Amino acid sequence: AVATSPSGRFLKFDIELGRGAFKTVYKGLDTETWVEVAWCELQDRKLTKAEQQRFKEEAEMLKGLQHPNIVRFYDSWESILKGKKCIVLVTELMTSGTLKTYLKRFKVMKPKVLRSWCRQILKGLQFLHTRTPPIIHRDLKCDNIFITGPTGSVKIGDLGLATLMEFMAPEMYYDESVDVYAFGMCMLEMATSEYPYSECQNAAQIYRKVTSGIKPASFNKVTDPEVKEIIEGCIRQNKSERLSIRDLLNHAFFA
Ligand SMILES: CCOC(=O)C1CCN(c2cc(C)c3c(OC)cc(OC)cc3n2)CC1
Repeated sequence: AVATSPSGRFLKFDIELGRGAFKTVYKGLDTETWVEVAWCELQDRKLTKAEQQRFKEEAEMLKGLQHPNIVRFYDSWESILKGKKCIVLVTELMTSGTLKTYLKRFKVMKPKVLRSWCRQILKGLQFLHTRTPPIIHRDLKCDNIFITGPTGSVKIGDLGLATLMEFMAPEMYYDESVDVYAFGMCMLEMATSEYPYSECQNAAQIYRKVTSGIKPASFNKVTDPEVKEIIEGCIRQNKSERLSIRDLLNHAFFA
């Protein structure tokens, strides 16, 4: 081990597992439960500013979260790794990758898989929203939903990342329904096996359509109507008109 949590509860090894542009993920270890864990270091190039406090309280609440469909959050602190002031988070290690990576590999999701996994995402979001205070992901997307295994379940990740900062809900040019729009677009990717708004060339062409509430071409490729019906009720332009997660979970398709 070349580094440790202030708590002494966690150990960093010198073995990189991923390299986002803004972060790095090492393999690490919970001395307490002897389970292998993820040691995420993200440059504070964000200059979080005295909003550091906001994260502290966010991060503290995130430790309080435990649910089958939320990747667990263990710890965070501020260190100076490299020359750069940065932030280290410690979170449950997910080995079997993302929904994004899964789609490519299999290149088509079986409608039975999609139901079970999407339901699970709803269940996760439901947990987050029913917290006090409510937690909004603000950033739900396919590469930060993680699977247990190819035959397994999903867990929403990149929870903390959400604070320190592309298709996002139209109104947003936060609140519970921003995540409903996200989920909708996720389920469309999961249904059409391809990325929403692929047709567009530049970001602005996407922003154009989103603003003027034009749906992605993907939308039409949706085979099953009952799914399409749902995705529809999700990516509705007016905040007010979109379904809630309750509405989606109480849906016939789901439970
Ligand atoms: C073979 C490829 O697989 C990998 O290496 C994975 C890379 C991404 N991983 C992460 C990363 C981050 C920043 C997370 C995070 O940030 C707040 C939160 C989180 O839930 C609370 C889970 C997270 N899980 C785990 C390992």
